[PDB]
Amino acid sequence: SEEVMACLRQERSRVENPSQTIVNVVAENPAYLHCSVPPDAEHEIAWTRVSDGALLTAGNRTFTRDPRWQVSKKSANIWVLNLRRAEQQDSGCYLCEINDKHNTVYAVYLKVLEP
Ligand SMILES: *[C@@H]1O[C@H](CO)[C@@H](O)[C@H](O)[C@H]1NC(C)=O
Repeated sequence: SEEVMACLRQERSRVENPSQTIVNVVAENPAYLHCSVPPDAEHEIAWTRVSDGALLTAGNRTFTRDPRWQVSKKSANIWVLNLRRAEQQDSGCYLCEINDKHNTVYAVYLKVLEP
């Protein structure tokens, strides 16, 4: 597209993004955004909704008051942002930012489809 392209252009990293960069889901179903954490760097990650600049989570803790969001540790190097019930209003760009020395940013586009 170009919505998705402009979102991926916000990626700032030395290493190629090893997690999915495009997530399509059907509305009212769970979505899962994965972020790969450099294991020789400050392991702190925050999720950011680009549309309104909302800081959703900033590590193991949630900042948004929409209870459909949760952050979890899937593996030693992979964090998951769980969107419990995706709506058409949830489609758009999301940023995983790592407080490593180089300020690594990864970009994930969520597209929710409503039948
Ligand atoms: C993140 O959550 C896990 C549980 O999955 C916990 O074991 C770990 O200590 C937490 N880490 C931080 C940095 O808060």
